[PDB]
Amino acid sequence: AMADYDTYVSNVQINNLSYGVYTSGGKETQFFCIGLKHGSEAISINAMCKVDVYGNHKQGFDNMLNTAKYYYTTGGDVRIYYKENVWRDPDFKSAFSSRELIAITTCSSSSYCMGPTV
Amino acid sequence: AMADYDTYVSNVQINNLSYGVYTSGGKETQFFCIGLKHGSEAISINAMCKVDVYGNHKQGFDNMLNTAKYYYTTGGDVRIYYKENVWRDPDFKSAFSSRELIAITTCSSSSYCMGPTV
Amino acid sequence: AMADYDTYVSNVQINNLSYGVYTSGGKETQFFCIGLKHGSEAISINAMCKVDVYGNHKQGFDNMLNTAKYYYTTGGDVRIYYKENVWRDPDFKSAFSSRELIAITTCSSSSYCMGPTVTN
Amino acid sequence: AMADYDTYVSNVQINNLSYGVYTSGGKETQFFCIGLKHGSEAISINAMCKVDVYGNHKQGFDNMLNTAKYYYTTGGDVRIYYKENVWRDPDFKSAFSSRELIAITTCSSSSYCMGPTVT
Amino acid sequence: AMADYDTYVSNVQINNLSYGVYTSGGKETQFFCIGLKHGSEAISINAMCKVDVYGNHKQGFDNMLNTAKYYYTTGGDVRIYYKENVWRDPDFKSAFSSRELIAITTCSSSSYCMGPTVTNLESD
Ligand SMILES: O=C(CO)N[C@H]1[C@H]([C@H](O)[C@H](O)CO)O[C@@](O[C@H]2[C@@H](O)[C@@H](CO)O[C@@H](O[C@H]3[C@H](O)[C@@H](O)[C@@H](O)O[C@@H]3CO)[C@@H]2O)(C(=O)O)C[C@@H]1O
Ligand SMILES: O=C(CO)N[C@H]1[C@H]([C@H](O)[C@H](O)CO)O[C@@](O[C@H]2[C@@H](O)[C@@H](CO)O[C@@H](O[C@H]3[C@H](O)[C@@H](O)[C@@H](O)O[C@@H]3CO)[C@@H]2O)(C(=O)O)C[C@@H]1O
Ligand SMILES: O=C(CO)N[C@H]1[C@H]([C@H](O)[C@H](O)CO)O[C@@](O)(C(=O)O)C[C@@H]1O
Ligand SMILES: O=C(CO)N[C@H]1[C@H]([C@H](O)[C@H](O)CO)O[C@@](O)(C(=O)O)C[C@@H]1O
Repeated sequence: AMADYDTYVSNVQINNLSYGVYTSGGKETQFFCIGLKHGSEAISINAMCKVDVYGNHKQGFDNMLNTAKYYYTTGGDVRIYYKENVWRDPDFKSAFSSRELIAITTCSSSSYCMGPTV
Repeated sequence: AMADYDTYVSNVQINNLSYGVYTSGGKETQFFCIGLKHGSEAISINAMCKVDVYGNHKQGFDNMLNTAKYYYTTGGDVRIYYKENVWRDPDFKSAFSSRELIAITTCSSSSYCMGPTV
Repeated sequence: AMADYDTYVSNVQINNLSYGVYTSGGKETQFFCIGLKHGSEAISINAMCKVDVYGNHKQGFDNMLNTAKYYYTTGGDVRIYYKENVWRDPDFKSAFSSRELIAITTCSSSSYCMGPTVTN
Repeated sequence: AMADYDTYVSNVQINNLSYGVYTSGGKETQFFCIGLKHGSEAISINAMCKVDVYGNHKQGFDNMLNTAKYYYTTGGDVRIYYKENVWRDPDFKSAFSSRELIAITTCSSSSYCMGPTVT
Repeated sequence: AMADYDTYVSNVQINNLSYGVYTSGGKETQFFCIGLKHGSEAISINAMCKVDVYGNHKQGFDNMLNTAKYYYTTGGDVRIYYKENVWRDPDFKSAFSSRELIAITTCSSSSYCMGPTVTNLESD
């Protein structure tokens, strides 16, 4: 199976964004975080972030930000692939999330979104 | 004829998108994939991907991604040029596709799309 | 708490935007500034800027600019994190403010915007 | 006159777009090409292209691509400046065009588009 | 005052746009130019341009271009800051403009635009 693709939430919408600059662990960073909803259904797995110079995958900062902004605009249904327990700066984790954003795929129906499933 | 332009599907719409980050073969990659339909019906040649650091043509990652996102937004009729049997990571090809995305051109009628045909 | 995240204004709208190029302190700069409203409420904390080659955080100029431009388009409610007393160029500070823009987050309700809320 | 601004078509609309990656003449390239509307015909005429690593002007690939995509989206009237007899890869010329895209300007009326004119 | 911010036109709309490539002085350049109107009126100062590798401020080509395109799309009211007598190739000036685009700011009402204004009637 694809490494780091085992943990996802499907058929969600990106209903909030954050983008900022921040000194973390003595380094200058950019970060963004997405906030999720699932229609009217309460979702607790509701925030995932990406940092330009930290994380399991530093690549794709701008492209992932632009992709997240796109789905915030459309309100379309997506699947979010993420990794738990990544961010080690405790101030950041408490403010935003511990989760790293890995991938965003679209859902064309209540069952199907692109990408691997477990 | 133009090398790598002999294999295409016409009058399709990009009805799904994936963008992600992924370690493949020891390298840190970005990828995106496009999902297709043929008007009202499915097409089983229905996914094609591009990878920033692997493939026959590594250039144009951002421009191809932006172009794919554009036609996902418009739902316009397009022709997709692609190359067979490119992606060799078995987990990636199982989840997404073996095909490398080469070009996207528009169709201005049910019988005409820009670019070369066989 | 997150350094430089203790000062913010919530549930505002970006109702004006400036982008330009400018020589400041002997250096060629780009800058942008956002202007804020909060409905019809009188606000005084109403402008914040980012400069490509000066500031506490020089990274993220383009991304912050495009983010600011997006919310100017939507008119949606946002929270603005900023830092006081950054820009020293007297002409620039007089035209805009001294404040450096640190982050922009969205507000999905009257009571929620993303990001930390703890203060000093 | 401005060099490479002598040849143009005015008050046209872009009705097709192509973007791809392609090996030409031993080099990896990106290209895009625009097609122009002719009456109610589906088939475009007067296609023009730009290539990232070849041409008289290699700069501005991404900006020109995004400009062309913009006017394809709006369908607005534009003036297109181009150069004839540029692309020499026979396969590319046959599939797309020999013309290199130089500039795109808007037309605010049937009688005015920005940029220089020739008589 | 802010250097290069003393000449501007306020409450205009960007109603035309040009982008192109051009060889000048042995350098390959990009440029763009904006055309302006003041509501239903034509104005005197109605065009200004930016060039990626010439001018008083070479930085910010892409960000200025994107910003100009945005306001051409929205048709919103803006203030344009510009500098006179920058482009001194007469065939470019005849074709497009002699003025260099310095900044674009918004006008949220007919009475307010963001950005510096001159000190007084004589710009002392
Ligand atoms: O074989 C390949 C491998 O690259 N490409 C050909 C491609 C594929 O065989 C199909 O897309 C697979 O479903 O088919 C091409 O020709 C198509 C195309 O012209 C489409 C346009 O809508 O029509 C397909 O014909 C339809 C037909 O019009 C329908 O009436 C009905 O008969 O079903 C067929 C199948 O959909 C043509 O087959 C293509 O360009 O997509 C040629 C490619 O060389
Ligand atoms: O205001 C602008 C807008 O572009 N630019 C000015 C720039 C910024 O205000 C700062 O870089 C933001 O952090 O400040 C310039 O001036 C500086 C510079 O002269 C340095 C020299 O070391 O001093 C900075 O002032 C120091 C001060 O001397 C110390 O006492 C210190 O502890 O406080 C300040 C910084 O807070 C001056 O601000 C610059 O060149 O960087 C001028 C720019 O025009
Ligand atoms: O399939 C993918 C997707 O990124 N990448 C594979 C990659 C591509 O399939 C190949 O490079 C494309 O030509 O092949 C590898 O053998 C390699 O070049 O190291 C392994 C790598 O995992
Ligand atoms: O036609 C194309 C399309 O990229 N490129 C050709 C390229 C262009 O036509 C030429 O560079 C345009 O000025 O000419 C070549 O002779 C070359 O410069 O090596 C061959 C190359 O295949």
